[PDB]
This record gives sequence, structure tokens and C-alpha cells, in this order.
Amino acid sequence: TYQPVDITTNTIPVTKEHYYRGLELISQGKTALITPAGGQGSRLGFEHPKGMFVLPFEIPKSIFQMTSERLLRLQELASEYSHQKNVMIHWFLMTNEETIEEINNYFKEHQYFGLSSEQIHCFPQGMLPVVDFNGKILYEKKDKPYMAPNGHGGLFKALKDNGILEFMNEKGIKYSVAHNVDNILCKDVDPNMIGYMDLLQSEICIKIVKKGFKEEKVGVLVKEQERIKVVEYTELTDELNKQLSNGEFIYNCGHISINGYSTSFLEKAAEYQLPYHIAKKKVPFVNEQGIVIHPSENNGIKKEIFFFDVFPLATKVSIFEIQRFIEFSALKNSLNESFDNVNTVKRDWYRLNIYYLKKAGAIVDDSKSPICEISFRKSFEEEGLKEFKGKTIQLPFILQ
Repeated sequence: TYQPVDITTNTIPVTKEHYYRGLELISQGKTALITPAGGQGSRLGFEHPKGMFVLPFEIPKSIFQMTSERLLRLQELASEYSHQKNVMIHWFLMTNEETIEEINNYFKEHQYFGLSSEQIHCFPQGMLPVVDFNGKILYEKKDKPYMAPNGHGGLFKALKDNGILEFMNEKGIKYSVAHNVDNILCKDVDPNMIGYMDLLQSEICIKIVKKGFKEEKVGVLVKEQERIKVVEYTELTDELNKQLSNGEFIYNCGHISINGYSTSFLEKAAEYQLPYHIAKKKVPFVNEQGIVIHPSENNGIKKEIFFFDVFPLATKVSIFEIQRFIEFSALKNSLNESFDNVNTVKRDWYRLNIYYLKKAGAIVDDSKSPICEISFRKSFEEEGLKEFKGKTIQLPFILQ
């Protein structure tokens, strides 16, 4: 039956040796980033791909612009370490036939936020028609079905079919970090994580948060016949919710969708047949007397495949613990909910930036204001802030 999973970083610590090996691999052109453009930002006020959403900071920037600036800073750190003149991180962005032209135009007319046109690569995944309960296609108009992407599990076949695995081998790319578009604090191609997976020779490196309470809406890792799997929150049991006498959960590895993969593993994954799941949706339709109905409950069925069902294919897997305060704050809802919104993201980013200033030797006075904005182009962790050692800073503070 199911057995518990050990957190690798509890007994094999992340060290400075790992960080510098990561910078070396980035400098040699051996790394890449993989992300989705996102579904439509409709939960927000935004009828466009989620990456285009402008965060209302004191200096406003889109999600796509944040990611561009972090890649520029990572390239710079690797270049300063190795003394190598041109350092490049290639970025593969998964989209579909309906949205690919709009995303390409968005990057071109912003002159790629300072990246090169040679390093940005948009590619499409498969789509399927949405159906009703006799399995019959739901239509938008005559000869025009409603369509949906095949699920995030469609990543692996899409990389093969679009020639991206061939391109990785040509360029010498060995390790890729894949993550979701909603987490504003994500470290992207994290040198700490690249160095850790290389020295342990992992196929997959999975980032986790320690589970906080029984009803937390997060999936958890389990072991079955020596292979790793995810159990989704909706399928948890009394057995899988058991606690030790000290209050800690036996099954405490919360999966948060920041995962590293070797190129050889991606080649295996592309050939693997993933299991189908049912996901539901609200879809407008014409009723018995010709009226268009906008339903109050879900009425459409989307047939999907899930990327995490690939985990049990691997034989070499490492588990990397992160702190929520450092690398987890998601944007999911409008301000008509009190969680995962623009205000909760702001509060979390400001508190992290104060912490980094203090770690660099500064004294911070927050008595009048909470504002502390540090550009992703200027510092990755605290390393860009050395000029403030022994200095007294009174918020608001803005560094661009």
C-alpha cells in the first residue's frame, strides 16, 4: 500500500557549493525555463492571457515583464562568476492555436523587455471540443465548436512534436525548470536547485512546502512500490491525514508545481501514455425556445491529461523543501475575495524585500510606510544590496 516520502533536504543540505555549480551550468548554456502563457485572466478584470496582466505596484509591471527581468539578472550573475561574455537562458512558452499570434505580438512590440529575439520560443499544445452529457459537441456558432486545451499533461508530447527536444540536444541543454504562471515570487532557473539536481544526478527534482493544516487545499506526495505519485486534495483519506504525537503530518510533502527535469527524462516522458481525467466548465447554449442561457452551474466536460501523472516513470527523484515566505505567493482572485489577490501578493513581496535588506546589513525603519520595492533586474536574493551595509533606510524605499 502507500508509504511516506522523506524530504531529501532534511539530511542532505543545500550548500554554497550547490549555488556555484548552478551558476557554472547556466554559464555553459546548459539550462532552460518552461512556462504556460496561462488561461484567460477572466477571474480578474482581464480578457487576455494571464502573463499580460499588469500588477498594480508603485512601478507597474506585467507578469511576463517580471520573468524577463529575473532571467536577465540570472544571466548577469553567471557571467560575473565565470568571466564568460555571452550567457543565454532559452525560454519555451506553451500556448495554443487560438492565442499564439497575440502573445508573439505582445513580446515584439515591447522589444522583448531587453531579452534577445533568439531566446523566446512560443509553441502550441493540442485542443479538443467541449461536450455535453450525451457526449455531443457544444457550439459557439454554426460550424464553430467551443474548444479547450488538452491539459497541462500535454506538455511532454508538445515538446517532441514542435522540435524542442531536438533543439535542446543541439544547444547542449541538460536541465529545465517548469512552473505555473500564478506564483509571483518564483525563482525561475534557481542556481541552488540546478546545482542540487546535478550533484545527486536526479531525473526529477520536486519543490515542496510542509503541509500546514488538515484542510489545506494542496496535493501531497506518496510512495507506491518504490515510485513517487501525487494524491490530489479531493482524494485524501483518514490514513493519509494521520499525525504524529507532536502535531506534524506523516504525509507532509505539499506539491506546489515548481519542478526540474533532465533532458533524457523529457525524452522518456514524451513516449508515455497519461491517464484521462474529467474537468468541468460553464458554457453558454441555446435553449428550447431559442434563448441563449448563461448557466449558474457547470455544464461542459473537458477531457484532460495531468503533468504530475508522469512522476512514477522516474527511478531517481529528489525532494527540495522551500519556505512559503521566500518562494510562494499566488495571484488567482479579484479583490471580491480575501485570499490570493493583488493586495496579498503586495504584502508578501514587501516583507521579503525588507528581510533581504536586513540580511545585507541594513537597518530598516517601517514606522510610517510598508512600501519596499526592489526590481527583479537589480537583485536575485540579497546579493545586489551590498552598498547598503551599515546604512539606515526609512520606508518608502524604491530601487529600480
